Amino acid sequence: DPMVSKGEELFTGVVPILVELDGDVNGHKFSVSGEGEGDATYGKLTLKFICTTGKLPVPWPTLVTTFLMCFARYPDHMKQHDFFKSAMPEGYVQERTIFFKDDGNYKTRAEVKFEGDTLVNRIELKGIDFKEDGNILGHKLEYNYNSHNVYIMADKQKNGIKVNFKIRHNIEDGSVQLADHYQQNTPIGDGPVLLPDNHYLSYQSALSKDPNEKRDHMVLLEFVTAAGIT
Repeated sequence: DPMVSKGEELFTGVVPILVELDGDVNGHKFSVSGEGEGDATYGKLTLKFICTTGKLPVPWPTLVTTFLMCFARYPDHMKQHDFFKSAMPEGYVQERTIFFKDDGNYKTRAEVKFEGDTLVNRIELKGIDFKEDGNILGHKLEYNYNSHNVYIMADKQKNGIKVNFKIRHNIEDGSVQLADHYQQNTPIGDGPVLLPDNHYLSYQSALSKDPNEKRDHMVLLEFVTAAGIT
């Protein structure tokens, strides 16, 4: 299939990644840079993020979903369902609203596209209505991450997809903070894209620290596999 061939051929080996995020949460401004690599053959991403403005004023876990679904491993039987790769190299726009239960929300806009050989994820984030003392601005979330299916459906009238899912972040008191995600992706280019049947991506995420790193940061290891169309 000369289509399955094209965007797909961009992902066959290890692809370097750049992530840039500009954040304003309740007027707490901040900027994050990340670097790493993805290997979609294995559903594999390795990234390290650095707050380049000082202290990150939110918990690192709350940013994980925001900081690359083009690197999902789609099984061979499912390659016709891979919207994300099909949009490349021109890329796609990923928008979210993330509602933190009993606390504020994030609204995000990203552009995910190639810049030469580098896959780049440029992000703007605004958070509003947070409790200065809640789980988020109060830093009460644990530095870990649960696995989670992500459900994708076509959005044919926007020539894109909608994604919907809940993340539960462990709180330090043993309870959970729900973060309910509403997401929309739309290609940047005028060309055809693959519009998928309903399926999901299974995410596993592992958060760690670089022992030699003194800035505020996060090392993120994600494995991501498409399923649900047997």
